[PDB]
Amino acid sequence: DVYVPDEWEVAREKITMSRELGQGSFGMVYEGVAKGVVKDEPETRVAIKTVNEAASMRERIEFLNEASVMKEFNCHHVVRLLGVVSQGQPTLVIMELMTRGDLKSYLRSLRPEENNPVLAPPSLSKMIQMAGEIADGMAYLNANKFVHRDLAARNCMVAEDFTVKIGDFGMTRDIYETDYYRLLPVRWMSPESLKDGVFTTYSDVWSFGVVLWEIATLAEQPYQGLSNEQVLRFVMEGGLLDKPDNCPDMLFELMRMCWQYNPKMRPSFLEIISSIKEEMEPGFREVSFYYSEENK
Ligand SMILES: C[C@@]1(C(=O)Nc2ccc(F)nc2)CCCN1c1nc(Nc2cc(C3CC3)n[nH]2)c2cccn2n1
Repeated sequence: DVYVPDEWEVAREKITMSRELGQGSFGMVYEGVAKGVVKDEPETRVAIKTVNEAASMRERIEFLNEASVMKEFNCHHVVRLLGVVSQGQPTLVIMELMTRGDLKSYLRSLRPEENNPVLAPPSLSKMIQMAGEIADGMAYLNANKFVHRDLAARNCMVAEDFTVKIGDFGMTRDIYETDYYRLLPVRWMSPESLKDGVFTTYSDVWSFGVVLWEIATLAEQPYQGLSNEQVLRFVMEGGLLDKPDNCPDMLFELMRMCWQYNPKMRPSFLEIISSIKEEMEPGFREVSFYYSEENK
């Protein structure tokens, strides 16, 4: 209850709303341009989250406080919060623009459609690059004392230059209702989370393993031939996802490491990056949390 304006407050005149991106939790999200949000840059392509005209003051306050969690993060592999327009209406939250949408949407767009030629499935190098970027964003969140609880391809975003980042929170779907069971994302959950409802960085690692499986299958439904109730029993009884068709053993071995029944036996996000750092683009050493002074 109640929102206090801070240093993140940006004047309304600096914001220009253009094309629609999609429906958000509190209202329509638009793309556009912003002045003075990235230092003194006069024109930065941004994503603008809005609150619907018919919403109450409680809903506007809820939107601002929920979005304010992003203020604590400064990572190249996590979607950035750039500004907040709380003074007057429409209520706005300025975000970093990710032109290629969510990773699940991007992976499904790569699937072959009839007769016309198609691009070959993403190469191991391209899959490892995505893996290291997701793991870096997650290693940053864990170091900042956060547990994601909903790590999935649908909750990862793809930038113009194809860089994958940890997406904005609660901005999931609205076309992925099937990925949840009543509330909880059962097909992405660790055996311990399905048992006691407790989530840790170890359960986030389990979910990361499922993200790798999504990349290798081009966002197929995990445990496809099983219902939500069957998934619960299968995973809790020690069941695992099958090795995807044409998936290199190197990528599947990493999935198996994430899928260890004992949460303490799973590798950390830092341990995951360490095993694949040699395969990352040279630029990773300059932009990642892994190589920054913050990782100590
Ligand atoms: C606007 C919205 C979104 O916020 N997606 C989304 C999904 C998961 C996640 F983790 N973060 C954002 C809602 C549903 C569709 N969508 C979206 N967003 C895009 N881009 C986008 C969203 C954001 C944060 C402001 C929210 N930055 N950039 C985008 C590019 C191409 C298609 N889309 N579609």
